[PDB]
Amino acid sequence: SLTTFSKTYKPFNYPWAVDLTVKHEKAHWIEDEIDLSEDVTDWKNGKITKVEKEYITNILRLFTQSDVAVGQNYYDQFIPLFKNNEVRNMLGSFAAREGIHQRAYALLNDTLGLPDSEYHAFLEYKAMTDKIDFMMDADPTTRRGLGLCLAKTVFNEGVALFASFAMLLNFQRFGKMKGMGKVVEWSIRDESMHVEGNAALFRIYCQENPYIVDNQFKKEIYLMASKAVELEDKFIELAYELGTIEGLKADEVKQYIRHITDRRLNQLGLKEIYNIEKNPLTWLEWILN
Amino acid sequence: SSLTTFSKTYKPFNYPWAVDLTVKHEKAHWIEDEIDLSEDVTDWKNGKITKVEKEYITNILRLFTQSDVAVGQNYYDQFIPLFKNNEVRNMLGSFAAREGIHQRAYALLNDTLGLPDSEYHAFLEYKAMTDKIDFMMDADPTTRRGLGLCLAKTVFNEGVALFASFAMLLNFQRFGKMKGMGKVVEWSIRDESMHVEGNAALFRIYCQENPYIVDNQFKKEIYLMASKAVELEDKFIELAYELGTIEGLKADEVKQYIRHITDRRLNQLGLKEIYNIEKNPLTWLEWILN
Ligand SMILES: [Cl-]
Repeated sequence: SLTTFSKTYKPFNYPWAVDLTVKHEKAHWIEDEIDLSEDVTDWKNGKITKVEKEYITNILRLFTQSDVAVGQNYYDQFIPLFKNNEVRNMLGSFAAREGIHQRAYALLNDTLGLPDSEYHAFLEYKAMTDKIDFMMDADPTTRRGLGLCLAKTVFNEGVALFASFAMLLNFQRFGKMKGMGKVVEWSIRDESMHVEGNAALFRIYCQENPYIVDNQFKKEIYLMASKAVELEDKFIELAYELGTIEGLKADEVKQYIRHITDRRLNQLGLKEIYNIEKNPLTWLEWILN
Repeated sequence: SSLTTFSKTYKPFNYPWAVDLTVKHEKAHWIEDEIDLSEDVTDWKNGKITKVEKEYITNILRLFTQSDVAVGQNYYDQFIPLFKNNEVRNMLGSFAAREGIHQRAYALLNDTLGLPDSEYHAFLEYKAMTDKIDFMMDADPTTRRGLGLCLAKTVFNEGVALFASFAMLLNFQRFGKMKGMGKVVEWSIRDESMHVEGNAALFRIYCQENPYIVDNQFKKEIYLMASKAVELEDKFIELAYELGTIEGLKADEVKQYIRHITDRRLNQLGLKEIYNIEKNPLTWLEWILN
């Protein structure tokens, strides 16, 4: 099973986990390899407006002040229980990659000379995130609760902060802040693989423990998806209080968040609940693949 | 606050050396698919590798693939659950992920050389002695004292254990043979050297933060770990040289090399040397490890 130490390296019980780990290691990147020189001149020489600067400043402050505990759910919920070698090394590889993201955002903060502060426009989004997480009452000690923890991680990595990612990518859409866009783009490429792995693990985990997939179990996951959309909606509401974004309207970001939330439910093996046919931000589709 | 408490903010760092070492460790990232093994295949088929040299490599690789099947076990089950400090945890998690690349690299060597699987190899007594010692060791990370000893033990596992087989595998590229395999071993040791540096630094910091665990009996248990590590490599060397001789490599200098780096690891843990081998006996191996 997923929860037992491997007897030998081969044959693989979960070959897809090896293949995805190999693909994830090939996408390895480090924060120091990204050219930020043009972002600095973009920032100093008035190419970034005063309102665009507050958006970037407040989003990066939200990034550096949230999810400070890198890989917490990998190290404390999934890795202790999934002892199978190929699955454990997948999860360990995902968790290590999250550390690169945290260093990348810290290097963006410092390269742009952003001042330290505890306050930003999105404190209500962070507090709403912590409240939602407290009410989920994530219990990995039961087979049923571990399944729900896996589904929750798919929304954390595949929906949470994606509204902020679209806003940061709005700059590289027009040739501005391209180094920051590369950080976000490669972060999204990582999270897409993490979502793919955690969702596949979720589907396999439900087959191996079929008595956890009850009528309320599925309903609780649909609630998770709708709570993630409600959370991203709150981010969008707070973000547009700062001013407008060139070529990007609040209503279409909310539709894009609903579109990718339906993708995550499909990846978990559940049905769509918003039925947004096309992603309204087609300039992003290359980065979302 | 301490090594065992979650960080409140990312910066300032409580343990900046751990971030710096993680950054340096991630810059050394490599994947098994990037090493060229084509010339190792021709070396193997076209008689450049003698019958005795094939038995050395075949048996060592079988020992590698059949042991440490659970990658990062001590990281994931002993240290990461307890070291909650962000920068230290991400360091250990980064080390643990890198061990998965080593396992895939050695499996790729096996498959590229078309080596047959069987369960028997020449070092079964060495592996059994290793597993017996660890099983009758009581690795106990749940106590303040035992966690320090767990850290010292990992430093000998990663910095001493199997280094005799590493010298034998690296002896081939010295003569222009099995160079792709040589890269695998060399890049694996470059990783392990960083893991040893981090785990040893963590051990020293952990002893400062829990100073009352450092008694006479505590150090004696660590010095025994060192002497048992040398005894294990000694059994490996005795078993390996029963297969024949190695061109340019004598058993006694391999035994001196193991005693030399065992003293290096004790110094890295902050303890005193017990073998006093002044110079590295294998100057060609220190050079390729830079
Ligand atoms: Cl249960």
